[PDB]
Amino acid sequence: KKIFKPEELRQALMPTLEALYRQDPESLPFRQPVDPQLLGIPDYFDIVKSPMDLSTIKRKLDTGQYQEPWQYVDDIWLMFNNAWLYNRKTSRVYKYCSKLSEVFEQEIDPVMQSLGYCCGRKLEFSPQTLCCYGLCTIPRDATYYSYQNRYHFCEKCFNEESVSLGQTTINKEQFSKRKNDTLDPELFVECTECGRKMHQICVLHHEIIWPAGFVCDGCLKKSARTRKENKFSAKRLPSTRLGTFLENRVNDFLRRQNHPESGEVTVRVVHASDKTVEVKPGMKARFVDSGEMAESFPYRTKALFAFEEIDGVDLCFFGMHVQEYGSDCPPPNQRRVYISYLDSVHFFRPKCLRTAVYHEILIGYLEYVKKLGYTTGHIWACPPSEGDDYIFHCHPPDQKIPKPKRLQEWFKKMLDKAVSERIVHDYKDIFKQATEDRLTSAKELPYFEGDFWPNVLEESIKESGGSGSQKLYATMEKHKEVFFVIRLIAGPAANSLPPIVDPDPLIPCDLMDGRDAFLTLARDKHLEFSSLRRAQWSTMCMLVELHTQS
Ligand SMILES: C/C=C/C(=O)SCCNC(=O)CCNC(=O)[C@@H](O)C(C)(C)COP(=O)(O)OP(=O)(O)OC[C@H]1O[C@@H](n2cnc3c(N)ncnc32)[C@H](O)[C@@H]1OP(=O)(O)O
Ligand SMILES: [Zn+2]
Ligand SMILES: [Zn+2]
Ligand SMILES: [Zn+2]
Ligand SMILES: [Zn+2]
Repeated sequence: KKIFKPEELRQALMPTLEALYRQDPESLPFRQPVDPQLLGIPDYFDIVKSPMDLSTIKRKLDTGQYQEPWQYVDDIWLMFNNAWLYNRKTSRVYKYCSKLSEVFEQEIDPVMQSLGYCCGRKLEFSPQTLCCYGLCTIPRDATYYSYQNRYHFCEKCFNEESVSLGQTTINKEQFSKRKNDTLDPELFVECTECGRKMHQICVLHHEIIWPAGFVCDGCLKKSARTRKENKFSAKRLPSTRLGTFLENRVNDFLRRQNHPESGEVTVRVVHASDKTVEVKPGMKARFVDSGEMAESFPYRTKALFAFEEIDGVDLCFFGMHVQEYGSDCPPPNQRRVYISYLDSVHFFRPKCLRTAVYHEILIGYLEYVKKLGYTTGHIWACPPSEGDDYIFHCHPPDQKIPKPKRLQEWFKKMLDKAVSERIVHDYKDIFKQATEDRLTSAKELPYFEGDFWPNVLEESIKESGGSGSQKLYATMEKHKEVFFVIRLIAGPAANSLPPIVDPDPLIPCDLMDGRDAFLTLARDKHLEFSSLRRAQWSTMCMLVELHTQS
């Protein structure tokens, strides 16, 4: 419907082109088509297959060759990328190009908005971090070697003449040499009325939620219409006793604070299933085969998430998975909870209450399981490894990751509040707790899925040639600050408790059975949590998936 008259485009866009022209000397290298012979650059057309320059763009603009402004934008960016491709990162033309692109970004955005568009930005997704086979990492722009887009090797790892994969043998000549410089553009959706192309993420159009098609805000307002209601919301996910309890605690806290521009928080439990952790081969040979320790321990895993409405749209800002070992579970795991992992995306409003809200969620959770008859909570204060994510794929680059001391103090501050509220009786590091329990053997340590202690015990038994317990106190002392043991129910009352009965039903949801599936989904579908807009999109997609798979 909306056809842009060539004078309309010229009038609107020419000032953005002049802005580049008037950059001296930066503009000069880009004003005329590259003559490779005259400049003395022979291989230019071996690399650059679609040459572009300011004159060519000016001409297309003067002669009405563009039907819509993104075509102008694409040519501008082609010119820039041609120069960034051909010239060295350290060169003159490269840095000049970079300067022009900055001028362009600033110029183009408000112009495109004047023409009825979401924005004028050039948007591309973050490059994924590439592993090796033999646990190292390949960074962005570093040359590397790959086979079947599956087996990749860092350049140093490669030069040492046939590779083993899995176990078949592949000559080095069969590998691709390439740079990790590939970035996927953001996708557009077309307004079904005016025909304008908008960033799908800018407008948050999801085809399942609005199957009749995308209609831009401009077109809606002209006829005083509004979008059909999004029924795939966080609020409409099924309620649980636990979720309700946590969200009530949070919102009651927020109401007491009465900070300006506070929003309601929604907490939902999205997975609950029964699982078992098996004792690993070292500990099994040592204690299971002689009948001193159970071969495996049953637990219930749960996943829960907190959401806030920001700018009218759902935003998932906190996630946590827990392991719950009930009253039927054998010692040493009986009546214990362990936090598998928690994660957050730092967009909560108001900022000044963010930490407080996370603490309320954790304190609430401890309070809840205490009420059910769980006696003891367990936390391993372990920051994610460099450039890894616990739950949310691709964090904002300006969200800092706490180092261990800061994270330890954060847990201590939470627990101190829990103690002052008479929820937590007390808490101790693992070394002090073992001392208090008069622990003598490794078989007496709680044994959790994915935890530090099962792995270090394997290593210890093998290193010592058969002892599980020799250096155990020394190992606990050495790592003590990182391991919290939290007494919810103390003393004689902990010995005569009734069975634990959880009133909430099981909740099958394969997507949220541990962290891996949602990380995989997010990676495969470009669901990043790296900016407010991308997190809002990713939340919207996550919620559709949660609503439709169940
Ligand atoms: C076995 C499994 C165990 C676990 O999962 S334990 C939990 C581990 N999880 C994670 O760490 C997941 C990712 N982290 C989170 O989501 C974590 O934030 C989190 C989920 C705590 C939440 O942390 P908070 O936002 O409540 O607090 P932080 O310590 O992250 O940040 C507070 C503060 O410290 C600053 N900070 C944080 N790190 C640093 C550094 N490094 N240097 C300097 N300053 C720093 C940060 O910028 C902030 O500054 P201001 O708001 O501007 O005052
Ligand atoms: Zn946009
Ligand atoms: Zn390597
Ligand atoms: Zn429209
Ligand atoms: Zn404030």
